[PDB]
Amino acid sequence: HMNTLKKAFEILDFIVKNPGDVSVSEIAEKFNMSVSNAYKYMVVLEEKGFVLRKKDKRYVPGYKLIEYGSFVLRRFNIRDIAHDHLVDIMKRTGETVHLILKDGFEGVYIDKVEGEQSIPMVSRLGMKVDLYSTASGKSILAFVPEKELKEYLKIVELKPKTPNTITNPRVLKRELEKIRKRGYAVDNEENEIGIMCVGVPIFDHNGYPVAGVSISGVARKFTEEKIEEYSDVLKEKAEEISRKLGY
Amino acid sequence: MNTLKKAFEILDFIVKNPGDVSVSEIAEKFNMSVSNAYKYMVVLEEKGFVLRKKDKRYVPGYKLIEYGSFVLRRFNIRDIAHDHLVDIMKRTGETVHLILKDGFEGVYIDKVEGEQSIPMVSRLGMKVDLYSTASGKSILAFVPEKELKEYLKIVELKPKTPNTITNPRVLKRELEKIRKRGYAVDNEENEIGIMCVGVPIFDHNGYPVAGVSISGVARKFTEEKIEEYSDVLKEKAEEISRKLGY
Amino acid sequence: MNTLKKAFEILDFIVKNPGDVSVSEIAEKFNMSVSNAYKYMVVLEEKGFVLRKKDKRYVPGYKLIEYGSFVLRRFNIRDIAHDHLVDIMKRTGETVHLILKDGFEGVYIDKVEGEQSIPMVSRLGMKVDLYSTASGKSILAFVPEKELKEYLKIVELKPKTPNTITNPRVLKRELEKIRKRGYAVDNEENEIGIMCVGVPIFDHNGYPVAGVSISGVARKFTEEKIEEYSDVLKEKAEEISRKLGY
Amino acid sequence: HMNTLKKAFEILDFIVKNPGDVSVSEIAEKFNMSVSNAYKYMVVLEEKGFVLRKKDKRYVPGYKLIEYGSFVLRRFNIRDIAHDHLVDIMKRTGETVHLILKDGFEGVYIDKVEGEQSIPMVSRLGMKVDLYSTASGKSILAFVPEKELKEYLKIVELKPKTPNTITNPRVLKRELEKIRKRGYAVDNEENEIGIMCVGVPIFDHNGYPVAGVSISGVARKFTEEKIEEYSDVLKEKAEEISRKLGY
Ligand SMILES: [Zn+2]
Ligand SMILES: [Zn+2]
Ligand SMILES: [Zn+2]
Ligand SMILES: [Zn+2]
Repeated sequence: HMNTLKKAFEILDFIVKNPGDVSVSEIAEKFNMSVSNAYKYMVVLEEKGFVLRKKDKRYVPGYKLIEYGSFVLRRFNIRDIAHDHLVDIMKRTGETVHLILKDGFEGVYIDKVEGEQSIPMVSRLGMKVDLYSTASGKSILAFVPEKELKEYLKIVELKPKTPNTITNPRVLKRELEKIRKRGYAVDNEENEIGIMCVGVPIFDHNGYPVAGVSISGVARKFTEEKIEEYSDVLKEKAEEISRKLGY
Repeated sequence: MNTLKKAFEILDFIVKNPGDVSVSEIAEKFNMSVSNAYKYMVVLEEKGFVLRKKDKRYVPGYKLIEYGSFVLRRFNIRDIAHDHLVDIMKRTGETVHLILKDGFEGVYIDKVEGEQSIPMVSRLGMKVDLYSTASGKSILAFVPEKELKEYLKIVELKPKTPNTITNPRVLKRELEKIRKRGYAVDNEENEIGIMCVGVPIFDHNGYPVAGVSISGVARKFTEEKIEEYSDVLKEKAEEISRKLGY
Repeated sequence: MNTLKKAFEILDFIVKNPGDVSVSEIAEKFNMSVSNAYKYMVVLEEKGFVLRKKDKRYVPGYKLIEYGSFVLRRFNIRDIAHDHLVDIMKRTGETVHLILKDGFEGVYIDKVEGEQSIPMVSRLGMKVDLYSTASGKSILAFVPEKELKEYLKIVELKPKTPNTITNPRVLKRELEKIRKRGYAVDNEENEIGIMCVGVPIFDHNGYPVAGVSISGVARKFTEEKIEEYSDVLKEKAEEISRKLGY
Repeated sequence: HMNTLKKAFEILDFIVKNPGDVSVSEIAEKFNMSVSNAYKYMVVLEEKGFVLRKKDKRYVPGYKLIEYGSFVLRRFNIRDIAHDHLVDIMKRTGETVHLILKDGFEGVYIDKVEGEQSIPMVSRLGMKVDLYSTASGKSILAFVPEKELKEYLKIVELKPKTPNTITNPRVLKRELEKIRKRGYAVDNEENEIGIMCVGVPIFDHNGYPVAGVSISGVARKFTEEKIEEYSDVLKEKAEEISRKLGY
């Protein structure tokens, strides 16, 4: 029965993703329960700061979650070591910049600087990224010790998200080497259609690929020269950041 | 049924713990069987609020960032502060503004003016010079050392009025004064004939995300009105900032 | 106790009457004794909602202007429309914006984006090019003849995108199309990779005070999605405009 | 008893001048009456559009009053005949512009174009103006047939609003003539301290002073040359507008 816990986290997950607000009455009707017991969950969520109650007694998300996110981001020294180089990359390219943290066979958005114009990409901090269909991703898969690598191609599926999503490990391997060659990667609409990217890795103590920095924007912009320009500023900050990581 | 308590309580410990913790350690610390703690832990890991490392110890999960940013992105200080603003207008009768910080500029996110107050040209979604205003200067006074140093290194301090501070060094002094004063005053620095008293609104990290202020005809702003005015501002400003997690 | 009815009813007649009226005429028309009508009239004149001319005939009072402007000045279309906006987002899952007209520019007064929608750089209190957007073009389509002629005579139609209309004559055509179409569509005219469908919000005088729109990745905007999308917009737009007295 | 009418107009006057909103409960407590009878007034006010009821059942002013004001303003042809010249005067001076309608021994603000900066003046449409302590006012009192004039000085008090508010009819008369001379007036902080103005009249069919147009701003700006400049653009539009009034 103790999995009441589940119910709690379902109600909360709902208020966070809910556009606007919600009344005690509405949550009850939502999760088959009396207004009385809804108050059981809502009063604790409110007291803990996960939710804010309006003068009209309707509910809105609180600040707690915001504080929690910062605490977790606060655990990645790289974030503070890079943030400004990212803001600079955005001011010198005008393009959105991403920084993905390497976590196993997945990546996580740990920082993002929006560009001058909105781009048809759905990314946000905390979100996860496929290390194969993305530039900063392959850029990372192009330096993981061969051993670890070999296993990735062995485990991770390659469900093609777009007609350009590489689904063959022999091509992906060669692809990765090309990246080792140039020293960066390119996402020719392999992750999201309409969007292309350029990425470079970030090494740590023992030169392991612990991060990925990339420039993202609409396909139109990424020309041969543009690419050369982006990967240029990218590698420049990469090297500087990597240094801080004791490399 | 208030296990909801231990749940968020265990979640709070993990998020605020720099290192990690094992299920048994959570059990010992929060006084419960290893089987019950595995329950809180099985669900928190389930919803992604927690991550279990190879060595089995737990650390906070990525979902907290996902939720954090998603919430911050749609948080509305205006919907939260408005009534306080209206209130500020009931105890002073002078128009009131709320300014949001947008880098090195401020945005007017709300304004409560009374029938008796001065009609102002300022309107929602209008830029605010951070250096020539009380709310803006209040925001500057608390900005992080490095950022303020930067502000002064890039922003042009135009002479819009005879009183406008135009010397970065003279301004930094003003801020250090405001910083210690607790509030700022616009002595016809933004506009001629108009004065303002402004305080900052802090977020949970203590960052000056915005400022509230009172604007009126210069004359009305006497040493005693200002002290009177400011006090009202902070009072309502603490409430707002507290609701932001401060 | 519903004499409150005849009162505003008599007030309504006077305000909407181009000429004047005497107490006896109000009595005859609204079926009452000359003494009772003098009562409604004594109070309306009292509160200044009515003025008695030298020839004794009555005409509307200056207070109606005083109240009118005081109310207009603080009317908040955003507080009025917001929930509708949230609603627009529940039936389309695509971010939604509300744009206020500020002369020849538009101001973003609100935006409801969903977890599934495209993260947009646009934010409250940000300028909107009226010629390169769906909400903005919707506002143009209904602007008063003389004003639009003027708009085209002073505004620079920059080529921000390959699709942006830059020919005043070509634009006026688009508007006449939108005017008759009932809504507007931003075919990657504002930004590349993004499309929008937008309708106007009218005030009581039929003036396009603002516009609501749906924004999403260009691809998603198919002939059927657009028709689907627009319909939702007007539905919610009529409600808003109706609450503005339209 | 029928003066329930009074109560109605007191409640309404209150919601209009009330910052924020009000609940049925609050109005009742405000005007000593049961929530039940408050609904009597609030339901009609709502049905007539004078008030708007929120989802939270709290009340906010409606659009009706806005519509009513326009209808009354709609009765002064001069308004539409001048409005643009006013917008032009503001764009060519950067100063706030006013247009007061002559109504007996008082004036009424019938149009106003705000300037680039907020000025310490409290003016709004519909408001009334003393025809003696204001520029557009004296500018009008400088052309009213002497007969009518003589009576004004005879009736209207001159309660000095500021150390510069003329309280002597002999000085006011001479003052007025100076105005007839120059062809315009000047408010050296005679109406409001901190504020100075420059005004010119607007004549009708039989050349009667039916209106007043003026430029308003902080005292600092009104220099000998500035004044000359303002009264220049002022008289220019005046003449043009007056023409339309069949003059
Ligand atoms: Zn990428
Ligand atoms: Zn200020
Ligand atoms: Zn658009
Ligand atoms: Zn004046």
